[PDB]
Amino acid sequence: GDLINTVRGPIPVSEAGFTLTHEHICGSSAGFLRAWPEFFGSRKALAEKAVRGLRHARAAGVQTIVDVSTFDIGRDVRLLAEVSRAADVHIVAATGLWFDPPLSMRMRSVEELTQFFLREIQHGIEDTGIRAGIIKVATTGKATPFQELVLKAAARASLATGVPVTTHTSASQRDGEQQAAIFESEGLSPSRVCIGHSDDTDDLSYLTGLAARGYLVGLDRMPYSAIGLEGDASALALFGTRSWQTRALLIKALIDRGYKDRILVSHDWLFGFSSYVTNIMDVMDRINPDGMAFVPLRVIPFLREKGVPPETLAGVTVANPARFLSPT
Ligand SMILES: CCOP(=O)(OCC)Oc1ccc(OC)cc1
Ligand SMILES: [Co+2]
Ligand SMILES: [Fe+2]
Repeated sequence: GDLINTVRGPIPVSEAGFTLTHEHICGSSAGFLRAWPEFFGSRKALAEKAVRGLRHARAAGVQTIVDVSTFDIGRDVRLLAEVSRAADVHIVAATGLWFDPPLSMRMRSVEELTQFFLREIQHGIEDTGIRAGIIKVATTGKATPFQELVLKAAARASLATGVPVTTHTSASQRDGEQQAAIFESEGLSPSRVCIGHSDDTDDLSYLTGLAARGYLVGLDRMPYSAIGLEGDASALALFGTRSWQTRALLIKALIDRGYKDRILVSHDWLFGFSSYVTNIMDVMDRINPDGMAFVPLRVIPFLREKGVPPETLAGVTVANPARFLSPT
């Protein structure tokens, strides 16, 4: 009955199945894939890599990914539709703004940003008719003045459409608390919101405080670890020095504290990555050759072997994303 928009059109919520709620086909910048496709070898090479990766995920049981690339992450919805079709994996596209908005966005009011998010949800992205099914926002510490506007615009767009909001945080700085305060100031329900990158911290006081208020807690960087690459400063800064098992333990922790229905799990993976240092994709591909199959192949069995019931693991990977993505 309930439906969600994907880059291939509407699908029943019940067909979303096992869903990775924070992912990227390509982490880039607005206009960049059009201006400089050779950065990625070629657009064709990038697509082929993405198709191989999504087929691998699919083989491991993933049926849907939420590509949370916004305009300023250089989201290319035609690319998403091409790879979704070829790999037979659903892709939900995003509106919103990450932390690299250009001046044409940064100069905008809350009202104007709301119109833009609404356009991408209700009308379509660019000239494609593909509708966003999620709204992505970001802070990296205390919100900038502009980021405050973005979070308010995200709340308003969500209220008008029922589409959920998902966030990038600096989890070590506990951004989720201010994000929550801003969302609530606009009257947005916490159940419409996922506070992302929350597995970047082991601060369970912070995480359970959010979960208790009804927020979804995005444990979405599972394979991120620069353990063994301490010589690579850019890898250390991005990936951290905590193991995937450490990250995965937070899923169990929240389940053990009663919060199984408030957890979303993902990788924050990608198949191309131009917004960071050159060759970062090769480093990442070495850290996690499994890509977006890492959660089903490593994390879910790890949790099972720690005694998490199959029903609970299905609730986390199927029921929670379905409830979150269903327009409400
Ligand atoms: C690794 C994925 O997370 P990120 O927010 O990218 C979204 C596509 O990563 C960053 C990208 C650029 C940065 O510049 C300082 C920092 C993080
Ligand atoms: Co992010
Ligand atoms: Fe991301």
